[PDB]
Amino acid sequence: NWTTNLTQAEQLAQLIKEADALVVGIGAGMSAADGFTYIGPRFETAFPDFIAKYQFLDMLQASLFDFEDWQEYWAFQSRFVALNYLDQPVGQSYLDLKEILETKDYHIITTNADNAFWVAGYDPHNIFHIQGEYGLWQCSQHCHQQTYKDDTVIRQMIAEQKNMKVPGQLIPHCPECEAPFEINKRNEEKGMVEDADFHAQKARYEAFLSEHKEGKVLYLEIGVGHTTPQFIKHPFWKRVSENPNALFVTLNHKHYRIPLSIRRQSLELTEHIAQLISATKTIYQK
Ligand SMILES: Nc1ncnc2c1ncn2[C@@H]1O[C@H](COP(=O)(O)OP(=O)(O)OC[C@H]2O[C@@H](O)[C@H](O)[C@@H]2O)[C@@H](O)[C@H]1O
Ligand SMILES: [Zn+2]
Repeated sequence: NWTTNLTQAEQLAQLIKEADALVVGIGAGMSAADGFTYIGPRFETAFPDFIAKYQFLDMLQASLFDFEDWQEYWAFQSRFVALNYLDQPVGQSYLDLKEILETKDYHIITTNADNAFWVAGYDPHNIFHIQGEYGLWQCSQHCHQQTYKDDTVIRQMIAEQKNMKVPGQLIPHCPECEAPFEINKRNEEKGMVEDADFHAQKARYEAFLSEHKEGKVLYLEIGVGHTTPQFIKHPFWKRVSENPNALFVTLNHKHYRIPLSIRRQSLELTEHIAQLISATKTIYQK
């Protein structure tokens, strides 16, 4: 029953059913599993200019690169936003997970910044985008705590750029301090602009955690790696340690070693996320 000869999907379906509540942590693996990849042909097709000039290995690296000027920054990012936010289609695993979660008390924290939850029709009140969203902008000097958006300008930038540069007059500027806008993204050194909406999401997430300090709480970690373990992986480990009745279930095709404190409360499921979620949904629905 509630315990870490069944298939991975059978084991997952049963735990979800049995859980009092689910705390679901989603990282880049879930998007990669639906084909929203950041290395290979998807990246090569979309950015052959930038790859030819900078020898970028992957789209994450390129999205973090300190470009020479804001004209180049916005040429790259406008296209990046269109690929992963304006025009990214619905992923089947986001739809399959949503159906499973419909019958459960749950909350989601995600380090992903793509459109995946929105095109899959999730209630925004149930999701905490701790790393911001590609569709949003912030003052590059973080001069005040407000995010902005303007998809029309993004499309202008895609249309008007040439030679990896947006025309200067199209670069958007913070109305308070006139610094250029940048993507709402968390820097290690400078942090992230966290506006009223961000704090509302955080408070909802913290509320849910406060309500589920006890009981059969399933901490379900999907496609979370080592890139930024401080947001999901490590906090989950700690929650599971602090509640002896919690379980830690990680959906990941690579092995990340689990702390000694929670070895007996942990389960690693290595099946390809898309396949696993699909098979789990099928079982869970019978
Ligand atoms: N099909 C799959 N099935 C199962 N696991 C998978 C699959 N595809 C990828 N994974 C796993 O998903 C994980 C992705 O890890 P990272 O690339 O570290 O992604 P993430 O944990 O989300 O960290 C990314 C960090 O950088 C920022 O872009 C982002 O905002 C976040 O803070 C890896 O452990 C990988 O093994
Ligand atoms: Zn400003």
